[PDB]
Amino acid sequence: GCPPCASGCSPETGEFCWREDDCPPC
Repeated sequence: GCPPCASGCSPETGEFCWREDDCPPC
């Protein structure tokens, strides 16, 4: 499943691209 406020992205560098539905909104 997708990780919260990550969804495959590279968080902690200005990336908050979260996934909808299966993932909680960031």
